[PDB]
Amino acid sequence: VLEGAGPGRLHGRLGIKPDGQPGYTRAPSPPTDLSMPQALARGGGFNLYLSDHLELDRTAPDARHASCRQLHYDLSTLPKASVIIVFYNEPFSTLMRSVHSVLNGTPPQILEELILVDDGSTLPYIREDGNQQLVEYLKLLPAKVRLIRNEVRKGIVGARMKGIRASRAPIFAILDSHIEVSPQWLEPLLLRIKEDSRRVVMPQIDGIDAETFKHIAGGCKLGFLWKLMEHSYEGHQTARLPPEERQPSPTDFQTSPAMAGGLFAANKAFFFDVGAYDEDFQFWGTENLELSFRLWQCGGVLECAPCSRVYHIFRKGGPGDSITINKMRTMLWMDEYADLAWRVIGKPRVNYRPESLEKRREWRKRKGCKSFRWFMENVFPEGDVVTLDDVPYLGPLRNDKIGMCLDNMGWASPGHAVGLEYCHGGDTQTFMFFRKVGHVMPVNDDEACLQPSGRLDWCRGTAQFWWDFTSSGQLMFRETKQCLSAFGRKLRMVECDDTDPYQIWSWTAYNPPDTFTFPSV
Ligand SMILES: O=c1ccn([C@@H]2O[C@H](COP(=O)(O)OP(=O)(O)O)[C@@H](O)[C@H]2O)c(=O)[nH]1
Ligand SMILES: [Mn+2]
Repeated sequence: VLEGAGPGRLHGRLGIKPDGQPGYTRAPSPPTDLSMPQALARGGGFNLYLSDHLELDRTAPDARHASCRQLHYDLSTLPKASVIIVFYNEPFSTLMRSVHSVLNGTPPQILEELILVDDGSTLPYIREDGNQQLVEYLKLLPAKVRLIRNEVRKGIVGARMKGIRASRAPIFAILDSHIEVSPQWLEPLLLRIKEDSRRVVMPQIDGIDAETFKHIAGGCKLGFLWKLMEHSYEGHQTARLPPEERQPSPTDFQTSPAMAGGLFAANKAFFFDVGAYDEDFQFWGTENLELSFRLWQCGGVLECAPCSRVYHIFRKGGPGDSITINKMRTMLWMDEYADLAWRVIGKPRVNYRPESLEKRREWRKRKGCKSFRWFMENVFPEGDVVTLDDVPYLGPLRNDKIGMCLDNMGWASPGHAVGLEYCHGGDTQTFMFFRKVGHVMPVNDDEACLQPSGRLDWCRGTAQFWWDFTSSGQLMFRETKQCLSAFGRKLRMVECDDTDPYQIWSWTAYNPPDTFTFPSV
């Protein structure tokens, strides 16, 4: 039951005790002699001295465009929804604030429940063998709110699964454990899925500083890099969209090849029929790109909602064998393109659970999921590699005259010079070519682009990174029409003369198979 309800306290006044004083004892203002690096250290990314001093009913600004406030929903016609917050060792202030923001900002008749999932927390206030601070504080919240636990820590997929299974409503929404909503955040999501159950709709994300906690606005279309992480459409990538979509209205829903994180809503039935999540994914990793490829390919639709805004606390501080498994398993959905991605993350040989993954290959064909080439040709044709014929060359860039190859000289990360070293055949000495934008990059970072300076730097789809690889073997920078020379084991730009053997290179052609055979375990 809701006691004292009203605008901004849609579920009533939360956290009050029998005697009327609040059930949370807020903290004093952070000390004046307060070293920010130590505070983010002891807070796991946040300034917890401040969060503990801020109110759990903190009032946030409306990050929604003005046109979003001019819409009217009918809360009787909308399907109830289960919000699912999953947390591992989230502090009390941030966690309880996220919950307050949801209950205060979600009409109760469209919020079936609010499920808090303990993914094996090891803190006294969240542990069943300790303070019991969380358990006792929950008794001061609506009945909608129920806690459930994982015996041990199962990770992102494992805990969202425990949470989604427990839901009751037709629709479930997933929220982080360190967030604040803007008003009317859930109404747009319910309305969009009511009209088509196949749609997974995600809110657009604003920020909360992890040092000052100032609210900050934020950015819909998202692609992916061949290192297998989401990547917001670069400027030259929106320029390929149709004109009618290059600059979309701030109230319209627009699609997205990928989802950035795990803040989305979906119909529980459709979600379970479209594959749900790969429960052999380990801890935190590439689940976002494997749920995104699978959704689109198996008759789904992914779009963001500019009228559905949620604030998130991006951190400023703090396994490894897990992120490479999640990536190999994501390649199932990439078909022949998995060769390229496999090479970019370093030809990794791991135990990707080949048994369960073959039962995901069976499931994939039983549903008749569309190919990854379908994906690239119809969902992400703005990308730079829509077919593997767009990667004409992958291998060493060798200069026969001096008998040396290029070398990232250690790392592929942007911002450091390239060198000429004796050829040894390792990935450090392998480079790829993207022809749609003329990018000479190290195979291990498709965000790193060679420049006439001889230095790698961040890739931009522009003329300052465009290279032509001529048929004589030259690396001609398009804007100056000068060619690259290895003279004196130094890299300088010179006049183009196909008779100059110091500027003529050899680059391995890239003709991968039509099917990718996974690397043995
Ligand atoms: O084992 C885990 C890993 C993550 N999460 C939650 O999943 C969400 C996304 O993870 P997080 O934001 O911590 O990842 P990050 O971006 O910090 O690496 C957050 O609400 C986490 O608390 C969780 O409950 N258990
Ligand atoms: Mn987060």
